Amino acid sequence: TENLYFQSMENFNNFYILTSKELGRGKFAVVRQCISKSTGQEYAAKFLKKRRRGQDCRAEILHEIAVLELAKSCPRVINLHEVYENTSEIILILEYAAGGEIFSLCLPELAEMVSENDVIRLIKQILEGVYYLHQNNIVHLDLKPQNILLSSIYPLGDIKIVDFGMSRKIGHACELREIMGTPEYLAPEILNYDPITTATDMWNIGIIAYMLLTHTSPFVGEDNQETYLNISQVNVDYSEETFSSVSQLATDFIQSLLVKNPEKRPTAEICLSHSWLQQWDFENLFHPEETSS
Ligand SMILES: CN1CCN(c2ccc3[nH]c(-c4c(N)c5c(F)cccc5[nH]c4=O)nc3c2)CC1
Repeated sequence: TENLYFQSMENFNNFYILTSKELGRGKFAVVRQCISKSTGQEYAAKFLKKRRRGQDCRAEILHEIAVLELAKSCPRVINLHEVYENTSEIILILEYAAGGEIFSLCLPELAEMVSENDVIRLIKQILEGVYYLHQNNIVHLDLKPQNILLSSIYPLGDIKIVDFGMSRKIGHACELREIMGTPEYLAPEILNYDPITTATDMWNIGIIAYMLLTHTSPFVGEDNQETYLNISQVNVDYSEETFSSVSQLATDFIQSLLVKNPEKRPTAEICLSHSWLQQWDFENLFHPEETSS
């Protein structure tokens, strides 16, 4: 039956070799490192299954590629290089991010806390990306720490937002796919079936900052029941033990985002002006208001 649209699998295997480094696996998706045979350049090949739960999902995948294509120009978003297709898969040849997931910097078992300088930088960069997406009426809707990557870890590199499979336009219906995300990263409005808002992304940015500063998930519980209660009650550990080494300004940033009412959360643009993220690079010469004149 189906005619293929994208570049042939025979061309894929001619131009690239897969490496033994599997990068991620989900129910309908596998990501594996590959190398260009001609240049030696590394990429991440994302293999997306077209058939899902009975459904022909090529239209969905095409939409995901449209979104990636629009957002390509923003350096905080992962870059799409090529697309290939075979009987069962559409394969995205994406930018390789050698640092892996920002989640690795949030793990309880990591001993080194990332410096405040670094957390500030990383949050700024994530906000720049989200600002760009929101300016183009794209809500990501799955901004879990596993979907933000780093270009390197030694030294600490730059941010790349990935995985636009849940992304929608502003004010689209909160449907069966939304209410099925990762339970601990879902916003209150998602649980309560309110429509999609840019504010949902901002809540997720609150979580990322909390996780970078405390190495603890703010809402996960005993069970998913307690997770959902924690989300809907907005029950967050701000205790002095957890926050003794976290600045007030960072606390303020998180608290202004982790609020039940999506309309009270500031926009990406306003967040970029937050006092917390205003930092002078000590290597630059500051030019004060009182001039030599
Ligand atoms: C020592 N180091 C630790 C981190 N290590 C690592 C682990 C997992 C990683 N995943 C990706 C990756 C994607 N998962 C990915 C995507 F899911 C969508 C779009 C583009 C992507 N590009 C990627 O590069 N890089 C990783 C590096 C490399 C070795």
